[PDB]
Amino acid sequence: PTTENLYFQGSMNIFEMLRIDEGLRLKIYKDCEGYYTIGIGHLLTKSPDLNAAKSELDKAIGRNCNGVITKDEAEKLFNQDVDAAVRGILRNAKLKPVYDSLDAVRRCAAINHVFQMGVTGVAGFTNVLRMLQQKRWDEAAVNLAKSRWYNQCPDRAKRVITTFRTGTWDAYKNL
Ligand SMILES: C#C[C@@H](O)c1ccccc1
Repeated sequence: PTTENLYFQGSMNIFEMLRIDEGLRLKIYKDCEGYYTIGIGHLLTKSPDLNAAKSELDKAIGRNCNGVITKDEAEKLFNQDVDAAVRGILRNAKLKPVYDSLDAVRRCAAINHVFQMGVTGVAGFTNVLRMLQQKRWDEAAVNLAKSRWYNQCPDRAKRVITTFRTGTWDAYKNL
């Protein structure tokens, strides 16, 4: 690894990670599951009604957006969504002990998974959680690859799974 490569881990964090997995869009769009989304993976609603999604957007941003936001607004909403995912893990009696047992990079993958799926969805992955606590990284990754989360939308989930296998940032290199 070159001096520069050893620097790459100092450049990666949860925000850079989810920015790569979710992308950055300033106008309402439908995600791989057809749900209305904006900014950096902010799901607006599961409703098929774009009017509901615009309604949620104006609530979330606090102004009349008509389906469009700024980069700074995207970043603020993203920061809030990351904070909610971390808070959701830390207050949960099932997820917290597993999170605490993980190294820093796998902790980012855990916050990413919760950002994407929500607390109850993730907390239902009983086998994977046990595998992760037991440092069975290959098995955890194979099991995550059986999930509907990954299989319905592999490009958004694949790097998180690789990160659970390896505990490094390699999946985020060389975009
Ligand atoms: C299952 C799983 C992992 O994404 C995870 C592990 C610990 C806390 C939250 C999520």
